[PDB]
Amino acid sequence: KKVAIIGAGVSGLASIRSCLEEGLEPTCFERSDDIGGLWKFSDHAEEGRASIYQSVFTNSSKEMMCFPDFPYPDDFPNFMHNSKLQEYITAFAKEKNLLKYIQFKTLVSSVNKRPDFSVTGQWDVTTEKDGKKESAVFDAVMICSGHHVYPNLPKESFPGLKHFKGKCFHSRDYKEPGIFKGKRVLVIGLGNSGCDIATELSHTAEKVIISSRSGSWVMSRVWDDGYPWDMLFITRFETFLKNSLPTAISDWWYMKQMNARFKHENYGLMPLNGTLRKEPVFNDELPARILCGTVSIKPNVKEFTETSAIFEDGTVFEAIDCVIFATGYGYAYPFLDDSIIKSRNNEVTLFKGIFPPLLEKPTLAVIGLVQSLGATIPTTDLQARWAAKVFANSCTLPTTNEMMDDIDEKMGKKLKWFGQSQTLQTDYITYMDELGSFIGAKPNIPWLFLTDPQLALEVFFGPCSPYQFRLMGPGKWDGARNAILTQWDRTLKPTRTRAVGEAKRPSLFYNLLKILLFPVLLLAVLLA
Amino acid sequence: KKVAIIGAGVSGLASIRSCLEEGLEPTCFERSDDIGGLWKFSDHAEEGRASIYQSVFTNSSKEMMCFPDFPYPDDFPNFMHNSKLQEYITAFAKEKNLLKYIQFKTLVSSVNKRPDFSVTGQWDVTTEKDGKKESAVFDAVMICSGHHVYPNLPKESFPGLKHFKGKCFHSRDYKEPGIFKGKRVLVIGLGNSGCDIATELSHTAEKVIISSRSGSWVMSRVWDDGYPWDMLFITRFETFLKNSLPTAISDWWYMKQMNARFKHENYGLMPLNGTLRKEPVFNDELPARILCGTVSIKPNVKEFTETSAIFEDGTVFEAIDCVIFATGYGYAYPFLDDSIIKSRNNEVTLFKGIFPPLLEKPTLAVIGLVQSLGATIPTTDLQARWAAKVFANSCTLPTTNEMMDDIDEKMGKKLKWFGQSQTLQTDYITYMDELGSFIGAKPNIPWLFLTDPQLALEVFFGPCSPYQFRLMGPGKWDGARNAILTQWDRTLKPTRTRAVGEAKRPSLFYNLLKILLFPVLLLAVLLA
Ligand SMILES: Cc1cc2nc3c(=O)[nH]c(=O)nc-3n(C[C@H](O)[C@H](O)[C@H](O)COP(=O)(O)OP(=O)(O)OC[C@H]3O[C@@H](n4cnc5c(N)ncnc54)[C@H](O)[C@@H]3O)c2cc1C
Ligand SMILES: Cc1cc2nc3c(=O)[nH]c(=O)nc-3n(C[C@H](O)[C@H](O)[C@H](O)COP(=O)(O)OP(=O)(O)OC[C@H]3O[C@@H](n4cnc5c(N)ncnc54)[C@H](O)[C@@H]3O)c2cc1C
Ligand SMILES: NC(=O)c1ccc[n+]([C@@H]2O[C@H](COP(=O)([O-])OP(=O)(O)OC[C@H]3O[C@@H](n4cnc5c(N)ncnc54)[C@H](OP(=O)(O)O)[C@@H]3O)[C@@H](O)[C@H]2O)c1
Ligand SMILES: NC(=O)c1ccc[n+]([C@@H]2O[C@H](COP(=O)([O-])OP(=O)(O)OC[C@H]3O[C@@H](n4cnc5c(N)ncnc54)[C@H](OP(=O)(O)O)[C@@H]3O)[C@@H](O)[C@H]2O)c1
Repeated sequence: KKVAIIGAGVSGLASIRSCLEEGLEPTCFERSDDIGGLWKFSDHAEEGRASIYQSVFTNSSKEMMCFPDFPYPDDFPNFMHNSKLQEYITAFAKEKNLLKYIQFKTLVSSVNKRPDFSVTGQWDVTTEKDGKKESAVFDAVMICSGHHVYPNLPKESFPGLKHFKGKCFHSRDYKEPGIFKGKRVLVIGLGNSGCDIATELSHTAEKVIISSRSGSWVMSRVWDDGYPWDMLFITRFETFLKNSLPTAISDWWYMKQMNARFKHENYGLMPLNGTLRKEPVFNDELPARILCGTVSIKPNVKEFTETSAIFEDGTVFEAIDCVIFATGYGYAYPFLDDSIIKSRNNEVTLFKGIFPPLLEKPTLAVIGLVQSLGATIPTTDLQARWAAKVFANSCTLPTTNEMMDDIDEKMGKKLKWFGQSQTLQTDYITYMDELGSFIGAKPNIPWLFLTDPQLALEVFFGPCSPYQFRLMGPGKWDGARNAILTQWDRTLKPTRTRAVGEAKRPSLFYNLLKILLFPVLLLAVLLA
Repeated sequence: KKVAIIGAGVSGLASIRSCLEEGLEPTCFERSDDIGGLWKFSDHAEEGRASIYQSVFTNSSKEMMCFPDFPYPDDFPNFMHNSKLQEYITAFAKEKNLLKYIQFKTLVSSVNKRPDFSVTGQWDVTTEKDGKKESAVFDAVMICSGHHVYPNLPKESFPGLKHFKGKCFHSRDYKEPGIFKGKRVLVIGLGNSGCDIATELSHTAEKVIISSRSGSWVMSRVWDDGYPWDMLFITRFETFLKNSLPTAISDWWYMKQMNARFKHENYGLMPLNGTLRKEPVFNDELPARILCGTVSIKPNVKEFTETSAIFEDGTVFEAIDCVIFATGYGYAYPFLDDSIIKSRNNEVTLFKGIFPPLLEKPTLAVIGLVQSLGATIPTTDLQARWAAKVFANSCTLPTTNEMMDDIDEKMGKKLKWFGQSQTLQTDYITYMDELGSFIGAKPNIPWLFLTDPQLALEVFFGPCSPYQFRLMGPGKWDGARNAILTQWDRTLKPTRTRAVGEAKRPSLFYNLLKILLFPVLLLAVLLA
């Protein structure tokens, strides 16, 4: 029953609550004095903790990034300031009575198999508190220590950088644009950090450049008809199509969508390989900032000088005041023997990104080491539900090489779809469904068409909103049906503060992507 | 031959150069020590002068807002910082040798018909210089004193405003957002000033609201396929359609376009009367700022309190720190008898916005008192060409009531199209064509379709770029043809700083707006 939970960020909180709903006895160790982890802004980056800049807004929609049984307030904006999310996370801990189970100011310094591990499956958790080390035995462990904390910072990768006389640092340490007024800034990396920092700087800096290896597709929070992108883009029907179409048709369809608003070619953003379903950039400002000549995109940096950067196409950025490395993150687990997670090819091998296979007893779970178009909060809520049930012997894992087979197959899919077997990227609805099956909470679409087809349609054709994953099966929420059916109400409410039109909600009586298909395939193969 | 020119802004400079090309002897009086007028930023609003805030970017494209014979440098951004335009204006004055003819630091204090005006048609121009009045006789006068200087500020229009204890001022005096950090700001007016100031503030203010009577359509610099809006939207063909379609079809087509990117209804921007071809808002940030909950739109203010504003729908904005009136401008001419310009119904009456009819001899011209989707620079270049020719007795006006008839007809059209007979708004290509005819510089589309049909097509179906207005007829430029044919090169060059795609210039072999009409009118009325 005793479960150690490392971290009180979103992953940890999800874990505590899932432990409680399976009658386990959770203890959550948090090295700082607050919950929310990454989402609580602070002026200075702390070691071992993620570090966000002040102007971060969610890039997932509110109706897509709530705990499935706890919607965001009706009046909340669809995309929220970091502080607004912190407020919600805090609300959720309070509501679900999770604070009891958290020991703050306690670092977990090591986690070690018990000497009798093959028969008990217990763990020795060591925790440094006031400078005072301690130790205790737990039946299971949940690692919720995050993967946006240890910067990926290839210093040793750029010829000449040693010589550069200006200030130079990583996305992690960017906070406010104040001190950059009329400065010359180069940003390395066309990620969401890179683009946010570049566009923000572009309002006050003298000149700003983003250097990109591979380019990137760029989407926006404001999508078709001003609806949040993810409520339109992440759909069981849309996933059905991209899953079960000739991959040349599907690859075509994807690139059409991504390149519809503006021609990436003309803006210097066109990805080297546009078929890759890599996580896109979500950034509303960037095209305008580029067209107004406040940001330009260049290829990778070839060489630095004392004062300059020269790019792979020959051009030069003179008199650079500052270089920002917006080059992403790795991940670590300093408190754990490398052999547990990296149990093969010196490479992270986890069943469904969660359970290390080879483990004699399934009593360690990694929560939140998974990236999709979908949001962390709903993803981790599901991960935790499953891990909690595995710990309570209510579910059991498949066999050891059943799991390794799955891992091998997934690494192959990952290379195909993302160009990396080692990425954390996965297809959201697919992943959510796999885990859904394991705990019997995958919504039965057909059973719905047959009883309550209104809901069935909104579930399949509409947003793959978190509510759906606590609709039926154990741990379901009674609010779920109502929540799904009122999701567009909550989306349209806050934005319509001057009522002149009639509010326009999306129609299912629509098929916007089936008029130039099944009708034109109905006058073509109705003639020949 | 002696012509007095009041002001050395864009209108004045256009006037000086047109005077020179008709052999007149221009004298330009400029109250300040520099040219460019409104476009040269300064920290503090000067009396009698326009006043711009620091972050103003052009909302017209470079290939649409150059003097027709002087394109912007190849590398210039399609939309430019105010300082960049100042640089171009300065380049133009230098190149065309206009500085000789400007007396700086000289205010024009009055302009008076000579006592022998009915025979000579001359003018007494009085100018204060060093506190030192002088006076001189001129054959003609060109008024180029602008119409974005005297703020429209309805103080006694808002019940309770006298009592409001917070700071309160007009768009004119907004400059930097620094001092508004975490302040609560209400902005009155959903014009381009209002929206710029609101969105800028929304990055650092605590809360920002825009109050709008009537709402507004909102376009963006980044239009279809990332091309500048005006290069796509302002087209002879497009004007042909909206001119000669049943006005209910055309009104439908206009609203479809404006409401395509996002549903104004849902964002609180929907205009009270969406058929009105009022100048739209050009603003790239606003939808995202609204969707992120940093800006919300409310109806008109009903009542102010000591500390609050209450809106027509009952809601309230508590603890307002600052109210910004972004409520536009009127216009004046303090140096001129009211009877000259307002020569009827105590209402501005000018033939083609330029010549006061009733004037015994046509020796006074107002330059730049005209607004369209088109840009001031090309518009005033044409106005000045005509006025200069009228002054040199190379052209002559129609009869006095021929002109009044035209004014009456125009005021009717204005009420129909804009809901105001008194607006400065007019249809760009129509106006440019009328003036074109008068000086024999209206491009002969048919003659082109017959000789050089490549050019003919780009002139008619492509952007109504300034080049086209000095293509044929007197005062033409030989660079014009080449300029028109390379306009997309100059648009795409600066923005494509990382070459991965193939650059995508637009096709005429396209008709993007002819596939759901001439085909559906080809299976429907191809059956019945
Ligand atoms: C700039 C940025 C924006 C993002 N925006 C979005 C978005 O809009 N939508 C979205 O879904 N996701 C977003 N993400 C992804 C984000 O990572 C997740 O939403 C989520 O916050 C990660 O939560 P976590 O609990 O797994 O990690 P963290 O928040 O990093 O949680 C780790 C916690 O454990 C503690 N801890 C670490 N090590 C130890 C130890 N050894 N002992 C004890 N305690 C420890 C830390 O103090 C922290 O409290 C964003 C990430 C970044 C960087
Ligand atoms: C914020 C803003 C953005 C704009 N953006 C655009 C745009 O992108 N594109 C566009 O086409 N238009 C734009 N406009 C419209 C703009 O008005 C024109 O581009 C143009 O600047 C107008 O020039 P002007 O010569 O008529 O008047 P002004 O620029 O006001 O110049 C008038 C000159 O007359 C002088 N003057 C006035 N009275 C006297 C006197 N008695 N004696 C001597 N001198 C006098 C003043 O010192 C000044 O130098 C914008 C306007 C604003 C406010
Ligand atoms: N909510 C928000 O608005 C928001 C804001 C910021 C971040 N986030 C989230 O946090 C996560 C991390 O984003 P991030 O920008 O910090 O990291 P990221 O998504 O991993 O981006 C890293 C960027 O730098 C490039 N890069 C990596 N190593 C490089 C090297 N050695 N040389 C040159 N370029 C290199 C990568 O390009 P390749 O693809 O070519 O490697 C990529 O463009 C994302 O999921 C993001 O969505 C969210
Ligand atoms: N290049 C740029 O980016 C840029 C930036 C700013 C301005 N400009 C240009 O400068 C010009 C002026 O723009 P602007 O915003 O200053 O002024 P404006 O275009 O005249 O707009 C004024 C706004 O305030 C409203 N208003 C006027 N009187 C009011 C009252 N008594 N109560 C409530 N509302 C009232 C108007 O309402 P109605 O709509 O109901 O009349 C309108 O929404 C335009 O040509 C504009 O394009 C350009």
